[PDB]
Formats: sequence, C-alpha cells, structure tokens
Amino acid sequence: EQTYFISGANRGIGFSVVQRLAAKSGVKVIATARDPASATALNELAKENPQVKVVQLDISDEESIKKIAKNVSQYTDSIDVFVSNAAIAKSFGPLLNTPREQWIEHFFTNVLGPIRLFQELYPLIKKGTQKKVFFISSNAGSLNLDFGLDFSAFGQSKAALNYSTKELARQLKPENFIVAAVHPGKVTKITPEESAAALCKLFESLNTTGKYLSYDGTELPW
Amino acid sequence: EQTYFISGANRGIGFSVVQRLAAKSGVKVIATARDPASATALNELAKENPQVKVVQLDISDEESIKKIAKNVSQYTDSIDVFVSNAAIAKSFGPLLNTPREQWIEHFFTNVLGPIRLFQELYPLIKKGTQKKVFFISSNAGSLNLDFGLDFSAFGQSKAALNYSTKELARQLKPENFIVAAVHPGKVTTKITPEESAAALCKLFESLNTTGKYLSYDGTELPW
Ligand SMILES: NC(=O)C1=CN([C@@H]2O[C@H](COP(=O)(O)OP(=O)(O)OC[C@H]3O[C@@H](n4cnc5c(N)ncnc54)[C@H](OP(=O)(O)O)[C@@H]3O)[C@@H](O)[C@H]2O)C=CC1
Ligand SMILES: NC(=O)C1=CN([C@@H]2O[C@H](COP(=O)(O)OP(=O)(O)OC[C@H]3O[C@@H](n4cnc5c(N)ncnc54)[C@H](OP(=O)(O)O)[C@@H]3O)[C@@H](O)[C@H]2O)C=CC1
Repeated sequence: EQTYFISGANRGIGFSVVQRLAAKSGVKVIATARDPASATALNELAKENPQVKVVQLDISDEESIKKIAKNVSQYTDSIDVFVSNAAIAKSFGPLLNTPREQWIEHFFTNVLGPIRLFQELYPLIKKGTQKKVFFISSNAGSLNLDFGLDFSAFGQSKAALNYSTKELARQLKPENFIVAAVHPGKVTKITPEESAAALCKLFESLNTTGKYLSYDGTELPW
Repeated sequence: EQTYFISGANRGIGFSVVQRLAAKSGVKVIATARDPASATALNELAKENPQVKVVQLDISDEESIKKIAKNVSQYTDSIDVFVSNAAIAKSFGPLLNTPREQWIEHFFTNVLGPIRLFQELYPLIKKGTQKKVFFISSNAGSLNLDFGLDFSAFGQSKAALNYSTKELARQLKPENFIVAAVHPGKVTTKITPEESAAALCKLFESLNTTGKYLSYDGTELPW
C-alpha cells in the first residue's frame, strides 16, 4: 500500500520512526544512512523486516543527493510520505563566537540538503497517493518563540528551511501535496520512541498543508 | 562627531544614504564598493565630500571580509552606525525551480556575508558611542507576511539573517547595542532611492530600542 522515505534512519528519531513504521502492515520504508555498513540496529531491523530498505545518503554531499532518486527507485515506483529527518545540531550560543564553518555546515546540511533531497524525490512523491512532505524542524527555528537560549547556525538553518517549507506548501497546494514543518520534541525531554510514536500518528492523520507543528499535532508560530 | 559605515554605497539606496549623510554636519561615512575604482558616482561624491571614505568590500568574498576591519581602521577608531546594505536579489519563485547555486549564492552573500562583516567590525562598533547595528532586510523575509509571491533563495536569505539579527539584538542588549532589521521599501507602491534613504537616515538617528524589525516608515514588521 504505502511507501515512506526517512532520511537519517541509523539512530535517534529516524531509527525509532523506521522501527515504528516497520511494525505496521502494508508500509514499505526507504531508510537512509550516511554509512549503511555501520548502521547495526537498522541493518538488523531490515534483516528481520524485508519491508525496510536501507540506502546510502549524505545530504551534505551533492554527489550522494544526485544518486538518491535512481537508488530509491530500485526499491519503489513511488513515495507516499517523505520525511527529511537527517540533520545536524552542532552550533549554539552567541553570533560573535560562531565561526564561518559552523554557519556553512548548517546551511549545506540543514537547508540545501533537505531542499535538494526533496527536489530529487519529488517525481517519486508526485507518483504516490498520500503526497505528504515532512521536514523535521525545531521549535528553535520559529521567528516568534523565545526560549532564553541562543540557537546560532542550528536555529538559523531551521528558520531558513521553515521559510522555504511554507513557500513549498503554497507551491504544491494545487497538486494536493501536504507539506509540514514538524518539531519532534526535545529528545521537558521525551525519548526518541515516544517522539516516533507521535510523529507517525501525525504523518498518518495530517490532512492540511502549510502547518508548522509540534509532534503532538499542536501548532507552532512561524 | 559620529562615524557611519555603509556596505554597497556605489549605487541604489546605499549611494542615496551616503549622499544624505554627507549633507549632515559632523558625520564621517565609511562607504564600501566591490570595485571602488569603477564606482564613478561614489568616487565623485567622496571627492566633493572627503568625509566620505570609499573602501573595498565584496561580502561574497571571505578574503575581502578578512580585510574590512583593517581597511576601515585606516579612517576611524570607531563605528557609531553600522549598516549592512550590500546584498543580492537574484532568485524568486518556486523551490523545485531554484537550483543549488542560487540557494548557495544567497546564503553566502546575504546571510554569511553580513554575519562575517559584523563579526569583523564589532570591535570598532564596540568603541563607538551609538552602538547602532542595521541589517537592510526585506519585508519578504518575514515568516508572517503573504505577498502572493514566492521569494525563493532571496526570501530564505532575508529570513535566515532576520533570525540571527533577533539573536544578535538579545545577545548585545547588555552592551546597550541597538540592533535592527530594516525593510528599505521596494525602491525604483515603489519609492525612489532618495525617498528610501531619507526615511532610513531618520530611522538610523531616531531608533532607541533593540530587537526591532522595521519598515522604512518606522512601523514594525512581524518576524
Ligand atoms: N531531538 C531534539 O531535541 C530536537 C531535534 N530536532 C530535529 O530532530 C531531527 C532528528 O534529531 P535526532 O534524531 O535527535 O538527531 P541525532 O543527531 O541523534 O541524529 C541525526 C541523524 O541525522 C543523520 N545525519 C546527520 N548528518 C547527515 C548527513 N550529512 N547526511 C545524512 N544523514 C545525516 C545522522 O546520521 P550519522 O549517524 O551518520 O551522523 C543521524 O541519523 C533533526 O532533523 C533535527 O532538526 C530539532 C530540535 C529539537
Ligand atoms: N532591492 C530592494 O529594493 C530590496 C531589497 N532590499 C535590500 O535593499 C538593499 C540594497 O539596496 P540597493 O543598493 O538600492 O539595491 P541594489 O539592487 O543596488 O543592490 C545591490 C547592491 O549591493 C552591492 N553588492 C551586490 N553584491 C555584492 C557583493 N557580493 N559584495 C559587495 N557588494 C555587493 C551592489 O554592488 P555592485 O554594483 O558591485 O553590484 C549594490 O551596491 C539590500 O540590503 C537588500 O537586501 C530590501 C527590500 C527590497
């Protein structure tokens, strides 16, 4: 029935999302890892559960992104639900203390990567039924939330991706796409499995485009 | 006396702000161009108003930015009013149709450029009296306005820099800095460069509180 694509599936929320989706009948899961050979838990899941297909992706690497569509296509003729989950969070604290390379790495990995990944997998998503597009954002990316914390290149990258996500939702509303930015929670802290359970109910239930959502389905201000 | 710094002063609003500042007594202007020797208007401006100093800045070029503090330090001990004006606006419309290079170029020129520029000229701004920091933003950069247009890399770059401008306002409030993101208007409702400059100069002088996102007319925009 349905194909999910989850970037960054070897650990954290991505692994827990793939584990949760692997439990549902009639769900095929394209799961990505930078280094699949070292994705122990994900490889063992895929060994027990043939519905889970493991593909290499480095979203920091144009040469990897240029291959994701042809490689995914070996395993599926369509994607129902796209989840750009793979990301970095390596730069917090004041602007004056954040060197050039942190800004660059968060832009390439957290902004350009997800945009190029979507661009490449759009034809596969257009061919699917559900046409859902989820960007795993952060409440730190809001322009209208104050946490009393600096988020530096990490927060900027989530705001940047948020801006483009909102635009994308407008652009693909006439093609009946559902596009969302989703804050997965602080992983008060929640566990990745709890986040994944809530994220997967959201992925299945969300029926409107253009939303910025917390994992529980409540709205966040852009 | 006060020292103003303006990136991208060879044409557009940049030129019009420098021209207006040059008219105000006791103002010295550090004015930037990528190619100061081709900046015929600004060079003539500076010839007639030598309080205007023309320095080389390409905000897309880290090697250029690594030299700005030294180039500016030639002419001043301090900056009272910093203005990141220099920027590009090359990519609009759909994401699927926005190639890699357009995303990269707006990030490097419109986001990284200004943060690097501010990091480099912060010691000079710190020594100054007014501690005013202005990023020429766009209303298109708002996460909370709908123009019935898509702004692609351009709009993303203005929203990215807005996020950091807000953080920078918070971060520098202790040091009594005034940090603002300012939409200068859609200059040639379009308004003239000279109209846009007059509004901005008034804003640059009047603004007394940090963390604001302002249109040229002094009303606030939602982040
Ligand atoms: N959990 C939280 O508290 C919050 C997290 N988020 C969002 O949650 C999402 C998931 O976070 P979480 O699982 O905790 O993060 P982790 O850092 O634990 O995991 C990140 C995942 O992304 C992968 N990844 C990183 N860089 C790349 C790359 N260049 N190419 C491909 N894959 C890559 C990692 O693979 P590898 O093992 O190779 O490094 C890993 O699978 C992120 O997208 C983030 O934006 C937002 C804010 C709050
Ligand atoms: N354009 C607009 O009216 C709108 C955009 N804005 C802001 O307006 C401001 C610019 O106004 P204005 O000058 O009239 O518009 P322009 O269309 O003239 O903007 C280009 C300016 O930036 C300079 N510049 C461009 N690229 C670089 C670079 N890599 N390094 C250094 N300088 C560079 C140009 O110099 P060069 O001649 O060498 O190319 C020129 O001074 C920017 O802050 C922009 O973000 C805000 C709202 C609407």
